[PDB]
Amino acid sequence: VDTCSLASPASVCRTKHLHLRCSVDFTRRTLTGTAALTVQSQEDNLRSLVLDTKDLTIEKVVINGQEVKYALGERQSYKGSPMEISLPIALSKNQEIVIEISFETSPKSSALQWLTPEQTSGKEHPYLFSQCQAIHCRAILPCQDTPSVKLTYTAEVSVPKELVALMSAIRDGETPDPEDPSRKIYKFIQKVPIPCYLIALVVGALESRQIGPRTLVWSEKEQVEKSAYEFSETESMLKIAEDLGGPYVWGQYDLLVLPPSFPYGGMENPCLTFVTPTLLAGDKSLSNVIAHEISHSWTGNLVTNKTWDHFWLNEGHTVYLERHICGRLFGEKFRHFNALGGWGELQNSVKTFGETHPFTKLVVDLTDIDPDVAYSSVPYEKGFALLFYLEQLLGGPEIFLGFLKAYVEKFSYKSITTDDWKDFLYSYFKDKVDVLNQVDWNAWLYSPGLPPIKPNYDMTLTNACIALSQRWITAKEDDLNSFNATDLKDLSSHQLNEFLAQTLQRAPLPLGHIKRMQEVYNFNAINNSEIRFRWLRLCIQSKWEDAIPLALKMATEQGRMKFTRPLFKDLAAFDKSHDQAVRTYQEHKASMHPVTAMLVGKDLKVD
Ligand SMILES: O=C(O)c1ccc(CN2C[C@@H]3C[C@H]2CN3Cc2ccc(Oc3ccc(-c4ncco4)cc3)cc2)cc1
Ligand SMILES: [Yb+3]
Ligand SMILES: [Yb+3]
Ligand SMILES: [Zn+2]
Repeated sequence: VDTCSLASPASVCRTKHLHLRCSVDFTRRTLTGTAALTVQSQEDNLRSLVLDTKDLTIEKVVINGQEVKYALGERQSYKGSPMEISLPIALSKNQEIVIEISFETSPKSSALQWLTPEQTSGKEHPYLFSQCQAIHCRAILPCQDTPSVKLTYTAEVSVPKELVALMSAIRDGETPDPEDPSRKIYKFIQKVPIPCYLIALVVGALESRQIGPRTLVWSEKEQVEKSAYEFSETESMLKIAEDLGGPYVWGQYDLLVLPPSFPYGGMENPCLTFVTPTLLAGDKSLSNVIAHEISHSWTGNLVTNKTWDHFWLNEGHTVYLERHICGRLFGEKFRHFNALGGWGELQNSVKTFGETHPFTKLVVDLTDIDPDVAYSSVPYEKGFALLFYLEQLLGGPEIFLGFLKAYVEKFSYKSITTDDWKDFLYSYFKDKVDVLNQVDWNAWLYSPGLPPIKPNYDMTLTNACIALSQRWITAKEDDLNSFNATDLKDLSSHQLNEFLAQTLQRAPLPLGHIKRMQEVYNFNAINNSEIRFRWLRLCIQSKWEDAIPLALKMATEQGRMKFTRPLFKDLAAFDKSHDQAVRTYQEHKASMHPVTAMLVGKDLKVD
């Protein structure tokens, strides 16, 4: 039972394939077309079925060439409206039928962001992108919007001829639209069964550059050169991921660099990973996000969470694989550095929510909870901490990686729960069950707050970060003159970021210390988004008014939620910038991504 879906469950019927034929209308801000669902009955005498929809206009439903009866139920807030379809003939078990639904999206679809030419790099063409995870696919097309169902898909997308369409699938050609010569049709094929949250579409003035044997980078022309360099390690990361998880089954691994309002660091859309342009640091330092998206090609896209309550399965194992890829490229001391940094991010999330908050549990109950509201570092970091703890308990990384590959092999093309994972862990490590029974499973999986045990971490690379952060925190006015630009000479960008994260955990610091830090280190000149974000939070929480325009500019010139949400919250919490934060949100709201707009509104208590 998936409590986030209003559709018939997988025990009643299952969508085997989607054939999508649609047209993108930038003047109306609508996607119009037909979603033809091949559905297999799982029951005898099946006469109706229910699909998820959200702000969709339904024109008609056709089965066997004839229009059928359908009804839309009352809207259930963020879940949308259930659509019940009356089948013309009762189905026996395993019988399949094709249901062609003619629909139109709303301009306010929570899955989409429609951009004006002014909101793009080129300024001459509009742009469109989707983001279906977790339950936004129902805001694009009628479907069983649950990761417990996997389907293949084909698509034909009509767009203005000057633009390019891409999807989370293999490109299958382009032609002039026969029905309209001012338009082009782009075709797509996804032969690997996927959960519908993995369906994705982008339409814009896109260009491509090859960066590897199975990888193109796509973006507007202005970003192509910088993106090709930034993500040049992609093929090397794919090779390591294949060694760790088994064959890469998806064919292509392309990257799309979105406009700055893209709400996440990345999204693992199969064949076409979507990434934020905030990764463009100029030195490949934020490449762990690519390693993370690559890892999802096994943990999440092949082995999928059965419901959103088990999302930690997707995230925890992916962070685990991501840290092994970066460890293979940069060394074991680096894997430990990132792992320890992750524990710190977990401390921050637990502190923010509170140690008894149900969103700090590894397995959550999302029945009447919007998954976008529950989203945090918890399933990533508490999930990673559990696996890292298990690796240490069970004999080390080589042994635990054997389990990871067997786990991916066992559950490929399936959707699983925490109980399925735990059962297989016990089966694989049957000769180590005495060790496994020492784990406080109830606390790890079902209890809020920090985990009951903290793993062992090598401190080699972290030591210099802690030492410099402690020098600043313990410094008095008479010690400020001792700081100098030479303090940073032996720190990598990763270490500078960690120094800032350690210091931010003890914020606020006195205003004089923050002014001195700018005087000696010139942090205002750093473009790296992670470093700049932590530095600006530190300035605002330490009440430096000079940082107000910089923080406001960062919060609005990009829309990655990891940065935008805490920046607006810190600005609303500083009396000097409170009104500015609220007014800036109000002025930008109508041109923001719909999910980001909703969440920033909730954070600021602005309805
Ligand atoms: O750095 C970054 O900015 C960054 C950000 C994002 C990404 C990738 N994403 C794509 C997008 C966000 C994440 C997953 N997608 C959305 C989503 C998925 C599931 C969900 O439902 C939940 C279920 C359980 C729990 C839960 N809470 C505690 C335990 O379990 C929490 C949410 C809600 C939203 C990569 C990088
Ligand atoms: Yb083909
Ligand atoms: Yb002193
Ligand atoms: Zn992820």
